[PDB]
Amino acid sequence: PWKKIQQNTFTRWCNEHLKSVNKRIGNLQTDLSDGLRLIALLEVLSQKRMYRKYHQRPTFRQMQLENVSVALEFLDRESIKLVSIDSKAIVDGNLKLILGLVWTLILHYSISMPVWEKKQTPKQRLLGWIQNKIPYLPITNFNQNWQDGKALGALVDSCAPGLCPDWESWDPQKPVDNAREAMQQADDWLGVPQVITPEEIIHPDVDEHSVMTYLSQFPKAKLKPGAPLKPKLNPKKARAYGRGIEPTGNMVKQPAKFTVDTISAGQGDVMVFVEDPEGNKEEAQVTPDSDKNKTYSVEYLPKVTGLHKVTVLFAGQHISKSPFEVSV
Repeated sequence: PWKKIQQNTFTRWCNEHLKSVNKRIGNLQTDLSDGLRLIALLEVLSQKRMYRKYHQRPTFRQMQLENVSVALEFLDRESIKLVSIDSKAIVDGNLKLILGLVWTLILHYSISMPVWEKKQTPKQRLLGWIQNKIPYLPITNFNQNWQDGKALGALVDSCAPGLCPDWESWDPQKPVDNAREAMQQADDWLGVPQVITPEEIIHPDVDEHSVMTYLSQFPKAKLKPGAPLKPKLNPKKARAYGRGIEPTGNMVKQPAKFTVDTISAGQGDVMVFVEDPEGNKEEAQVTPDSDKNKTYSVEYLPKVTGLHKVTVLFAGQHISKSPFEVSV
């Protein structure tokens, strides 16, 4: 069960790399046996070519042993220690050991070696990077924390705010739907392949290794252009209108009033300050027009003639077209 999901995930991980050289693994237990796909995988990961020649068409066990020998020799030279792995283990399809070999490659190339943006183990390093992205959830493991699918939503939206903006509101009783939504968005717009499936990652018997294999891809993730980002917080969705922010009309020593709409701007408070021609900055009176605070009435009193600059902020950030130039 934990090993079934692991086999699938490790297989998909191998395939994402092999795709670059037009190869693929159907069954991990058998398809590394002749050494050809193993060699190819190692070349992609290490970005080096095999220095020793090998059999291009191994048709019997002896030739397969000799091919794997080259691969294992290469691994020893790269200083990638292997846990109880000999040539026959691979050729004769010892699944538990073959899984160990793949994990060794995942751990080294996907988690340990890469540079991301202490005396730490790779696992601790990844856990720390993930936790830094998901500040509002206690991320202490690679199993139970991901079961309701919301953590995935948080991670993806954090990498590109607007992909899963409402993750915190997702129904926790719909784990598969949540995970699918988050993982498909990451796939489409962050380039993170679903080396594990939504159904697998939330499975109770899921293994930490399978989960780590998937999440290890996020540090390298990059946002594709044209991504349909609809961030929860969007100050630029907030808009101001009314005489008070129109370039002309406002009379000196007469109340200047306008409105601020924040219905689509998300969560935050409105703050407005006015700079007069002298440089004096005064805070304007802001008042909600109702219990739902969808709009705000703003009022200030221009006291001298000349150019006034009205800064309107939502969540501490300029709204659309702020600051507004107002001549008195």
